[PDB]
Amino acid sequence: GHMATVKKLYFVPAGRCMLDHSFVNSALTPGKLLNVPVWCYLLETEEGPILVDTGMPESAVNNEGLCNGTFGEGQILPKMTEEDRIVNILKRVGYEPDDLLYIISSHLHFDHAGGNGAFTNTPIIVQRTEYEAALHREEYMTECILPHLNYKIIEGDYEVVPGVQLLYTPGHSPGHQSLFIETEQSGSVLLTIDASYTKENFEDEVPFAGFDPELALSSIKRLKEVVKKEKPMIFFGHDIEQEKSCRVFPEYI
Ligand SMILES: [Zn+2]
Ligand SMILES: [Zn+2]
Repeated sequence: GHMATVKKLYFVPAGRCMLDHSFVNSALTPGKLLNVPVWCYLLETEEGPILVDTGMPESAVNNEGLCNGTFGEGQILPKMTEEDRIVNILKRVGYEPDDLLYIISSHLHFDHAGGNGAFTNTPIIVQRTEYEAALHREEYMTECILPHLNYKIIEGDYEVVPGVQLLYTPGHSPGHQSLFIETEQSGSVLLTIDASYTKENFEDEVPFAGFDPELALSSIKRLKEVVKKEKPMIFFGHDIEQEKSCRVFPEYI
């Protein structure tokens, strides 16, 4: 109870998503799709296992056309098989939903909270501003904001357990949050999540898809201050190049 660090941080592939390249660089003219990774993260901690995000909804399985009839039509195409349903991922890894200590929702976009309905008992940690936006903004799916789950609504920065900190990073979505994790093997790790899809969104401040790009920039600024102080390893949300060098399950950091 001694532990200031998490035992293991796993990067867990949870399917993929086609995004128009204008999502990763808002200046690009639409018309080329990128097959970007979708992630969830598994933390093995002294208090129990913690899952960060829950993949895509069952409606996306074998259904690349999910975003027909919406703003995302032809620009967002989920790449999800039956194997990528979060319960299946978890079962292969070694867990059932009720085994988890917490779920952390970085935000409620379909590629992060599609699986939330699987977890009916586990507290789901989500920002108030994200929860309230999800009750109306139309980039949100029904599946991402089911009414009777055990939500643990928080406001701003928050310590989940020792070694697991949430950093409020709104802009990509109204209540987006990133993670700062201290691991036994690696020390300080910053999971930007979608506060930057790619390394150039972060380092070069290349604009990318978001609810409020001005806020997204300030959140990036704030992360840069944390980086200056902590010098962490930094992992981006939907980065095909960085993915190439990521250690992924069963490897951990
Ligand atoms: Zn998102
Ligand atoms: Zn995302």
